[PDB]
Amino acid sequence: GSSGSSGKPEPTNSSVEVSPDIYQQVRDELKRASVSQAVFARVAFNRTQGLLSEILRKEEDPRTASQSLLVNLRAMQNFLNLPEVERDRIYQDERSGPSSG
Repeated sequence: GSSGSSGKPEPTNSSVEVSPDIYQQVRDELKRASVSQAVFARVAFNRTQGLLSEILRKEEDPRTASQSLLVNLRAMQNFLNLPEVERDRIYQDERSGPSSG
C-alpha cells in the first residue's frame, strides 16, 4: 500500500594494515586540517599530544612497534582512512568554536 524504502549498509573490518609513512601522513593530515596533534590524536586514537608528538619524533616503526603503540598506529591509520569530509568535521567538532578571525 505504497511506501517502502531502506538501505544504509554497514562496514566490517578487523585489524587493518599500517603504512610506514603513517608518521608523515599524520603530520600532513594536521597540516591539512590545520588541527592540533591533540585534537587529531584525540580523534585518531583518543590520545594527547605529548604522546603523538613522541610518535612523530621517535616514529616507532610499525614493524617493531609494540602492540601498545601499534594499537594506536592501527587506530590512526584507521582515522586517516575516514572521508576527508568527515575528518574536516571530526576536527571541527573537537575544536568546538569557530570564532572567525
